[PDB]
Amino acid sequence: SHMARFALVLHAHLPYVRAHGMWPFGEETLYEAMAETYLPLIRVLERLRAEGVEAPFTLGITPILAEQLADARIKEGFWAYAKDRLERAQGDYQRYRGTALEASARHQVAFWELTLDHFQRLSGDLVAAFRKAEEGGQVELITSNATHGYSPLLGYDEALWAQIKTGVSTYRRHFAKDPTGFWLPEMAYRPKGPWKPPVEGPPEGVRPGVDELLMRAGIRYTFVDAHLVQGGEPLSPVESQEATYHVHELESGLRVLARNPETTLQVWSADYGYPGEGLYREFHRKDPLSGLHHWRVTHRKADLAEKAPYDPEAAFAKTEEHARHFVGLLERLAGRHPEGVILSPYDAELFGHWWYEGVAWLEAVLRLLAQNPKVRPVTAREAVQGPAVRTALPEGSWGRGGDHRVWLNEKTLDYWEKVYRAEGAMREAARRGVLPEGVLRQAMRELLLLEASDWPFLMETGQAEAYARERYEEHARAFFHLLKGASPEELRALEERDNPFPEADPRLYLF
Repeated sequence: SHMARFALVLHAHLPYVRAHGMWPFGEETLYEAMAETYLPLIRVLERLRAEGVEAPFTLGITPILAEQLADARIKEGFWAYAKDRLERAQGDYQRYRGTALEASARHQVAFWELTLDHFQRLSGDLVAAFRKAEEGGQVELITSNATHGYSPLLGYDEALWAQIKTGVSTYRRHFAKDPTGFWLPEMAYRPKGPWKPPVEGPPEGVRPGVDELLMRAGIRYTFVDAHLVQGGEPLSPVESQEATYHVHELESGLRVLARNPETTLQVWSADYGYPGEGLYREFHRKDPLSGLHHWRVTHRKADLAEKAPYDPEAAFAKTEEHARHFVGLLERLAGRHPEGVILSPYDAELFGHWWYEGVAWLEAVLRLLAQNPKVRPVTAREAVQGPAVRTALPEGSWGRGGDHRVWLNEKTLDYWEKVYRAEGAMREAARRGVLPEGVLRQAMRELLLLEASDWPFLMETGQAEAYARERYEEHARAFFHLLKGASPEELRALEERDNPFPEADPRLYLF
């Protein structure tokens, strides 16, 4: 009766890593997420469906992630990665039987057996499994920009349109339905108005709001950070004002929900977030021989050398207590905001991958909320129904500082220069229509790959900036090479290396 609406949104995303190397950052990053986040989530969805548990939520799979999950090289690579991990786990069980690490090693063997069997039973097709969960009603699926481009800073409306529409087209191709919800990468939003580029030389002029292009693409709602609706300081101690519990409608007709502060902190806080509980598996200590994780957090301030052996049984059991604790918080929020909306949006790979026990926590939370008299779990589609506050949103993001500083700074000016030059050249090339169709399609792929926010995100990170620079520099170089003139076999080598979006439509740049 007059229940609060809880909208859990998981944003699943990885940049394009297929064919670009294996490790530390490369294909293995995708195989890790497939094993530890996506497959376990699919098993939650299968169980809830089997048991008739009604606790829906919203899942984004970015187009570039979905393109990789659906790819033959990735399916084969995952199968090989999981086989090798089973062998590593068997070897660690051989070494650690009769030691304090035996339980961890035994658990790892069981995990990889289950992973291989499940993957095999899915025909290796995770995208199909997610389509099937949506069909059963356990989840709403949402899309995003083709390659998670940073919407407010893309230099042309045509390039932003191509990102949005390529994402919508990818979702339609994979799921045979039109998406109504959309994840703005980094919750990054810009309203209608005069715009001057931060680097030369897209032109300055009045641009439509990001929401107007979303509406034109058939999208009806998205998700923004608290400070975009309540003002004040960005969440990234920011309280949760009234406005954050309301659905907002913009002049364009688009609806938005705002990130709830309390539920974000309760999970993400480096100091009191659930993942820092001492029983949970420690991510950052790796076995010297196998690279597997056999240790527990122990204490948040513990040195790696001070980490105690992992006990899987105690760790998974702990998730039940944390599920009750979280639901207690939702109830307190529901009492403060009768019949309000609580949006709890997270990067998906936090669960199961970074916080190993986090998918079990999600399942426990959902099962509790299915029976809760005060808080109803809903899809985003349902959450945005009913009365909405008429609202205009300021420019911002959910990043540090609540603005664009993470992606636009002294170390990314070179990046943005290349993006802007490529966006201008792509438009012109599409308009001329003199390059072969295949060259135009692959140039479009290279531009989209260049536009991934994942690269500039890392230009102020010491251990990642060289890698990210080589990735963006290579997609830029490939893009310009294709326009200037590449041989057919140079084209084919790029098509094979960089293969998302088989139906890429360069006519989107004529928007």
